[PDB]
Amino acid sequence: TTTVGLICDDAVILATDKRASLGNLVADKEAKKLYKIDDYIAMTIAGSVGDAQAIVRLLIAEAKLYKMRTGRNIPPLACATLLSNILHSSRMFPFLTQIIIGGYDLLEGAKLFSLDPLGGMNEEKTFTATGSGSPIAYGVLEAGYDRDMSVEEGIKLALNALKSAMERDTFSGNGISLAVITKDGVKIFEDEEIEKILDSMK
Amino acid sequence: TTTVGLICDDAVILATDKRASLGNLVADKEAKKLYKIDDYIAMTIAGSVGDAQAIVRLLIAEAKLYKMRTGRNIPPLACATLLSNILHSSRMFPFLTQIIIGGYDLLEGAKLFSLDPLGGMNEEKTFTATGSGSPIAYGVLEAGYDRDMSVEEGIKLALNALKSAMERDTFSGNGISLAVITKDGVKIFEDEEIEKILDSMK
Amino acid sequence: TTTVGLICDDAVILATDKRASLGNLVADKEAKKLYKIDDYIAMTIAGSVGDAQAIVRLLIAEAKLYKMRTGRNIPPLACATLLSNILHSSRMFPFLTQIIIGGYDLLEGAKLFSLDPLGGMNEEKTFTATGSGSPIAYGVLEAGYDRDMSVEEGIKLALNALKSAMERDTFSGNGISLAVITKDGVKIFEDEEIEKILDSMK
Amino acid sequence: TTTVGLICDDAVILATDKRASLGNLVADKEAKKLYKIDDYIAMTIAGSVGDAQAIVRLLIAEAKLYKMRTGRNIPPLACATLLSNILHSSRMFPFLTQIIIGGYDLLEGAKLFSLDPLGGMNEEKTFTATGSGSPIAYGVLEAGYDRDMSVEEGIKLALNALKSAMERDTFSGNGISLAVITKDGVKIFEDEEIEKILDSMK
Amino acid sequence: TTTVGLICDDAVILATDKRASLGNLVADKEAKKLYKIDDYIAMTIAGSVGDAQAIVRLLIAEAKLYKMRTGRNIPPLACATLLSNILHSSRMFPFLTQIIIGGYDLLEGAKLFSLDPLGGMNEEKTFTATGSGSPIAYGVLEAGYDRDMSVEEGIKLALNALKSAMERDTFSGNGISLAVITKDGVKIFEDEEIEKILDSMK
Amino acid sequence: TTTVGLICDDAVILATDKRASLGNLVADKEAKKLYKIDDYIAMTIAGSVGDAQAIVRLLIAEAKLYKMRTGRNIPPLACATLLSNILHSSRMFPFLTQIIIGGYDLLEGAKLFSLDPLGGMNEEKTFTATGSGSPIAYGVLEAGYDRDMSVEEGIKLALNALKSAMERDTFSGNGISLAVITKDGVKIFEDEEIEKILDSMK
Amino acid sequence: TTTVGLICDDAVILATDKRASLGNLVADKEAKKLYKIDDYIAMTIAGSVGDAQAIVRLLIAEAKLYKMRTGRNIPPLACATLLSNILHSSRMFPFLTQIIIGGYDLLEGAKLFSLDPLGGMNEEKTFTATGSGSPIAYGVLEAGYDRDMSVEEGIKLALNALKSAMERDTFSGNGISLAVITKDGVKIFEDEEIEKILDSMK
Amino acid sequence: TTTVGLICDDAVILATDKRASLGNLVADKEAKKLYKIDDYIAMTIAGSVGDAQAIVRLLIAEAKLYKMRTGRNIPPLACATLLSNILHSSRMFPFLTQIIIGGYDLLEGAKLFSLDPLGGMNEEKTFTATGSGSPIAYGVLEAGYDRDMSVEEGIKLALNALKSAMERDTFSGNGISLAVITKDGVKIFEDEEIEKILDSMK
Amino acid sequence: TTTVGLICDDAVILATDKRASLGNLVADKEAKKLYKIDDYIAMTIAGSVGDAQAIVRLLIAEAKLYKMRTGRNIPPLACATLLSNILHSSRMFPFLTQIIIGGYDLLEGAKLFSLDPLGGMNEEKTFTATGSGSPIAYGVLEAGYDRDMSVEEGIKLALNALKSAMERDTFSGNGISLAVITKDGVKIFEDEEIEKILDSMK
Amino acid sequence: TTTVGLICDDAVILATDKRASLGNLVADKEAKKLYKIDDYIAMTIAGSVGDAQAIVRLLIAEAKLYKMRTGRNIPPLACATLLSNILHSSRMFPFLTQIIIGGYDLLEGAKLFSLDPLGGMNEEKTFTATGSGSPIAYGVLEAGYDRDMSVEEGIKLALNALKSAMERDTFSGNGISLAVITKDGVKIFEDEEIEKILDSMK
Repeated sequence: TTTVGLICDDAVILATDKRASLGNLVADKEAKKLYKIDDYIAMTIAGSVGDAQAIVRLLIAEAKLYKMRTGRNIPPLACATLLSNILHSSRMFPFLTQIIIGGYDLLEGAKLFSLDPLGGMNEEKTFTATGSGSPIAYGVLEAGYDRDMSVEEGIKLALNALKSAMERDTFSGNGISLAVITKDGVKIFEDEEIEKILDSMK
Repeated sequence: TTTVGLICDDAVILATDKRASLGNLVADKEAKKLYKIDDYIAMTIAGSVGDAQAIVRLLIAEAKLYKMRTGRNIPPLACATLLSNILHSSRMFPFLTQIIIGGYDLLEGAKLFSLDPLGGMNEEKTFTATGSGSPIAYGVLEAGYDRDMSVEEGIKLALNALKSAMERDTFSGNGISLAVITKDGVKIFEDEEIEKILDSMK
Repeated sequence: TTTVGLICDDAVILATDKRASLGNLVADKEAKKLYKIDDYIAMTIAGSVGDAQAIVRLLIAEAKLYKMRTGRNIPPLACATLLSNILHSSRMFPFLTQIIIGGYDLLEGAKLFSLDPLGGMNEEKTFTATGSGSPIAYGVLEAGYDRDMSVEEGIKLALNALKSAMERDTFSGNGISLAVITKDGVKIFEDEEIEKILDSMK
Repeated sequence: TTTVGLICDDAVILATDKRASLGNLVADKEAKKLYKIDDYIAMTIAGSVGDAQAIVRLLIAEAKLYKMRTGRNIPPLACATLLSNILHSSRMFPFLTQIIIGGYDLLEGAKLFSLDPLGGMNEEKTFTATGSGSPIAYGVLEAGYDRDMSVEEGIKLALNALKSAMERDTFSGNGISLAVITKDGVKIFEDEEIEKILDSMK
Repeated sequence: TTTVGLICDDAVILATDKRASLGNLVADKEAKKLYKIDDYIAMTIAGSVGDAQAIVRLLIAEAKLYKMRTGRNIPPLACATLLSNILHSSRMFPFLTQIIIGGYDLLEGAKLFSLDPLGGMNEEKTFTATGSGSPIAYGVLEAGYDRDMSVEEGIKLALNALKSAMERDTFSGNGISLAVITKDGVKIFEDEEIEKILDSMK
Repeated sequence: TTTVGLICDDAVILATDKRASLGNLVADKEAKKLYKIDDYIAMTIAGSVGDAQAIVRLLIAEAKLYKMRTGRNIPPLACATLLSNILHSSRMFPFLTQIIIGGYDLLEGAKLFSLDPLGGMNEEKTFTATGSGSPIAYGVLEAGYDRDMSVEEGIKLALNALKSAMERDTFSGNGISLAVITKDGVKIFEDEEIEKILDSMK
Repeated sequence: TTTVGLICDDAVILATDKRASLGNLVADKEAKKLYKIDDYIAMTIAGSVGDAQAIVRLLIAEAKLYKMRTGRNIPPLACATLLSNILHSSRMFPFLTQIIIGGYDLLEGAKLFSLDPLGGMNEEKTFTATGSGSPIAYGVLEAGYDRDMSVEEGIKLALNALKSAMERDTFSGNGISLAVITKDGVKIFEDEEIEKILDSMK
Repeated sequence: TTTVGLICDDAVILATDKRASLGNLVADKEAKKLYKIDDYIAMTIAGSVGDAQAIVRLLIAEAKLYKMRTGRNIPPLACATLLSNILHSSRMFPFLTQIIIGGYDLLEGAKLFSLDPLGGMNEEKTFTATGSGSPIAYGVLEAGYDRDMSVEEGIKLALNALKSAMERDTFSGNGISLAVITKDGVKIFEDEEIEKILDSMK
Repeated sequence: TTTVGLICDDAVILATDKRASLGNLVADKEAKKLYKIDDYIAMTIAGSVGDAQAIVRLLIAEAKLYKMRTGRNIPPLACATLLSNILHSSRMFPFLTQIIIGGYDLLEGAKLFSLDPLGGMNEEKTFTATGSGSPIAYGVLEAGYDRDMSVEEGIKLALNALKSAMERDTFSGNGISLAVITKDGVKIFEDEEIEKILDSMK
Repeated sequence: TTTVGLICDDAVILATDKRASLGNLVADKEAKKLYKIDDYIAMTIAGSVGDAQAIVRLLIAEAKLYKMRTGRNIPPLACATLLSNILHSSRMFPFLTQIIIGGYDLLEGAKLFSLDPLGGMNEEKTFTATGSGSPIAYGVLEAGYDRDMSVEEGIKLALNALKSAMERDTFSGNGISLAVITKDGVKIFEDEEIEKILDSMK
């Protein structure tokens, strides 16, 4: 339970922690928290699994539909304003969970949106992160981030948020996943190759 | 969480604080709290995000519709009386959130409306503010407001309220936004330019 | 319930509000909230009446005793750390309440101290206020206060903090009392004269 | 929150306190609490704003309707029994709020009705009041009232209740609105002229 | 439970309500609420009977003692500051009950002191009333009082407060007792004679 | 809230207390607690006003209807068993309120029915009372009643209960009204003539 | 649990109800609730037995002690004020129970006192009663009582209170005990002879 | 409420945030959170003010005491193991509050200590931090620290922990205080010179 | 209440514990916890018997139906994604209980899925387990498992988790049950034969 | 918080995990949980830090004193039954926390004692563990322990428990620490060397 989103020049970087946290017990030694909904968009779930779980499937299906009914791949800032709506439906109700959506706007460029359980949404121009061990990761960014950085200088800083949080949060910190959305697509990093990085790092 | 409205001569001014406040954690370094719904009206959200979030959208439509179904741009003191009703509906229900709406009536001139989560609505003739750190902001105005203080001496005083509150409230105070509605329109100030002012102040 | 304190040049100013408040009812149209313990130090009680009330008597005596036994009028920052200890003796216990002590140190000059019901103490180099109607007062000061504003520009600002709180708090604002401690003494303004100022103001 | 109703010879008097009360804060230096529904009837809310707020609107309508549907301007003692019912409707439900209606029945004359949030209704032959600061106002009336006290000795007495309450109730006491329903119509006093009275008084 | 105090020129007046209130039931058709401790001072008890009850006897003793050990009938403002302490002894403890003491100070003249169960003390320069139905009695005063109202205009106004509350309070209002302390002594009015006034009145 | 009913020979008597009770405050110096539904039957509400209030109207309408659809003035013991059902419909629900109905059944004669808010009903052949201040009234009866005490000895005994309870109950005892149903009709006593009796009494 | 006290010319009467009440069960077909402590004084307990039980014994001794220590049989209005203190001793503590003491003072005549478990005390000049079925008994007295009702018209009025209550209170009403304290002594009525009276009545 | 500590080669660094936090309101624009008790040791308080306030004084005394009674300046890890004890004395009790102490041991060298409100102690060989915004600050350290980072690379890093935490924490971030203890002494940095650093940085 | 699953080369293993635990009493010396739903998949419940019981049935039909409607034996990772759905429907509602599904995908091979009462789902590539005494079982696997192991070293380890749990858990551990799914089928081990193994083990 | 102890041939092994867990945050990357109290006994705390902390010191003292007072190094099972007693003294009191003591008795040999916060104690002949993630460690033991497993096979097992716990427990497992007591002494392993083992392991 720990995610990070940030814009660095061209596109947007997203990373999580493959750690499922069943009270005292470590339940999953590898649990996805990073999903690609559409060819230009993807997201990170934080918090109530079975809840976000559905919120993913109960959404991708609304994307890979809008794409069809009207060509354009659900423009991110539009697909987002669903979630803002989807959640808030369950305000009167019990809903819950965190969420970051990061995808490339057909035209308007890269976009990064943050999302609270109720339905609060904000476009994060700089960087944002969420999770059990968010404020740990946060501190990393708020003092290691510059408007420009790079394609490279992003995914580095990126890990190094998780690197701290993951070893300073009881609940986050088992394995790590990462994908980057850019104009031409979305790359899920197959674990093995991820690792390369912090090796070349410190 | 801190906003401000006041009538000053010609038109009406509004301001917020782009700070989002996830309990202990500062969550958004730039959260919009000031929205224009119609070419002649604008409002300010204080409180429950994803709640006030929807009430915006679930109100803007209603405008850029009334506008259409009947020419006159939803006269402000009518649109307001919608929220008094749009709110009160969820009294039996869990609604909540603050709100200031101001706009230049086709004819009756400038108008400024406070508003509570229940549905209580009041026309403010002078100046009113809302937000976690509002009572701070309040002192400012109620010892810095005259009946007729220029198109300038208002947006000055406006800031200064936030200046205070922002730096004397755990919850408010990260960046600032502002717009002034007047007969001929509604001006969203692009961050950069706001600044000039408190530079030209103290 | 709404007190202020501030250091303007020479010495330090103090101001209360003669308003006692019994839940709904207004109980005292004139309650002293400003007490002078020792010829060079004066203090303001805020909150739990008969609890503060004693902490007064149960202290003045300690002063006009120290003074005697060792000449030197209990230097302020030394009387204060008394309260820090006096209070914190009833930490285990149910003590409670607010308090501002401001005195002229024989030689160290002007001093201003803030105080919480536990024992938390702090020297205010600038200004501080306390009370049910505090964060109103506070908004006035934080944006109407300069390192060096006369003995005049201080008692003015002193009033306009109370002027705000008093008529933007349900609990502050029946009458006002004001005294100023300065090297040679401590003036307890006798109502009538106080009023002279907001007349000569706006 | 503090309203008064009383009968004096000819017709009936109503007066409020333009004071809004967000707990500690004072939220509206100027809030209407006296509404005229029908050309011959007028009412004063006391208590939950947005609840009362609607109950005005969700009633005025039924008035200027019954009026059209059957000539006669909804005779007061009948409109009232609506409320008795309109309220008791949300008995099974969370309704709430006080009220006083006073009107001149086409023929029966002056009438004045007390009203609790449940639906409890009682015609007041003499004088009645209600609101946060009601029992203050009361003492005044119960010892400043005689069967036949002129049109004048009415509205004089009236302010003087509010005069007491507004200045002995943490929650009442900011401004005062007054109107008088009499056979020929319903006079809403525009702030300025009202004051004239306590000038001519003591 | 509803007592009054007020300072009219010469000396000071005190009035009670001989009405005891055992919850639903009216338990005593005649319960003294006004007590003379010392030939120059007198007090009224409000609320917790068997508590105030002790606080009376547990005190008059203290007075007609100090009196002896040192001539000077225990000056009022000094006796009073006993209760300030007496009560606040049992803050740490479960104490409670209201109080008004009023005496003629050997020299300083007339005094009037209010007193809450914690121990909070204040001298009342004008008028002050305590008791289940106090807020009624108040309004009477706050709008029937002038600096210099005759020895007569005093006891007149004194009853008319209790006249009000006694018939607008479920707990007060079964009979009434009055005494006026003046330089030379303290007059307990023997029921029958009291009655006089409200008959020469209206 | 203190009503009485009792069968004295020919017919039946009912009496109330015009005293309304808003918690601490006495809110209505005259509140009708005795209603005549049909020319042969009358009732006395006790307790939840706004609730009983409806229950009178939402009933008389049934009476003067049955009365129409089939001549016979809805027999008492039959309208009674309505209530029994009427009430118990809202058992599943939140209903409440006390009740006594007494009428002259076309043939069966005089009737008297007790009634609790759930739906429990009993024919009282003797006498019965309900009201915040009932049990007092009761004692009067249970030791001032005989099978055959005249139409007179009836309404003498009837006041003298109230006499008691009205000055031994915090909640009852402001004004009194009385009506007697007998074969030929139902007598509402206009206050004035009522009094006549306790004058002729002791 | 139901007792009575009242003054009738010469002396003072006291009556109880031998009925014990273990919640649902009826636990003593015959329990004393009237105790003679001193040759000139007698008292009635209502409420927590084992508590009162003590308060009797832990008092009796104090009388038949003071007696010896100083000739005069503890004057009632003095012994009484013990209790006032004996109770208020366990205010800080969980003491509880009612009481009526009545005796003939060596010189001052007859005396009758009411007593609440806190320590609240009042001389009753007229008539008073207390206990589970007190308010019932009261009604009787409040309308069957006159300043000067014989030695007989007293003890008669007496039973008849109990008569009502004992047959209208779930908790009182099993057998009855009575005694009368008059100058020369205190008479304990042995059940049989008591009886005689209501045989001679109605 | 955000302190940090860390061991960099020679000696040890410590840093706070002069931000006090009365819940919603920011109470102190400059609250000391760093204290030097003895020429060779210094500590930081985080959390319960008036509790740790004491704990400081209530310890300083015992340092500059031990020192005398036996020359040697109270060795750090011996001073520490007082707190461990000075806290756990109030386990049975309501004590509370965080803490770091750090000094240069006579011979053993630089020492740093972590301390929880119970009495939890550990020696921190690397770096540690505490307070409302602690984990934010942590993150910084955990990915920005090396065993042997210059005296300089460590006061750099420290700020930046705070830089972070202070603007990612509703409760931290008003001003910054820093000191460094090393063999020869303890340097408290006077606000102005602190500043130099993040000017020469980013 | 203690199940296990893990993939070993070819296929997948499952095991339970035939113990049901009725609070303090052992209620079932043999309760099935392992269910085959379709010829190529098998699942294990843990926890709320009669809820899961249903979820078995209310599932085996949705299997052997899809199977018919479209040949393909409801592929595992889809069937599962029913349960991720079937559960969450009753998120809003009171649904609960553990679960592990695992069967041979037609083509994709061996699959293993965990599942929580809310409907979170996580494919396990290695091994996982659930139930009152899970973690005990866990510790065994996590330190006795290798990517390959074998068909044999599989079911050997598997028991050996249960051997621990069942003898270190108050709620697990009455007998064991075992089945393996592999491409061609799904063996349910008939008590007797299971045994063999820990005979040929330690 | 996850400790272990098991007897193996000659002597006794212990082990912990240097992980401290301030709720959600990891507060100590290395916190000591394994303590030597006497040259022949060693112990391991688990759980409540500053309490246990104390129970160590407030114990080691009692060791090396008995030592001196009477030569024989406090024999373990006697030492132990201190703690059974030292604990329970504060059952009446809030004590708490886990514990295992392990020492070579002068003659009887090797001893291993488990201990609960109330004071229960059991010597373990085989193996026992404790701390938040204890049972995980447990399952490793109960299935990897033989009566006679060398000095080596023990400490190998030992870590191996920890290996699971630490890697399946939210609150255990930041680094590890180890010590073996044996006739001639007590080896506290200094991190670096420990490591060697799981290198020569799997």
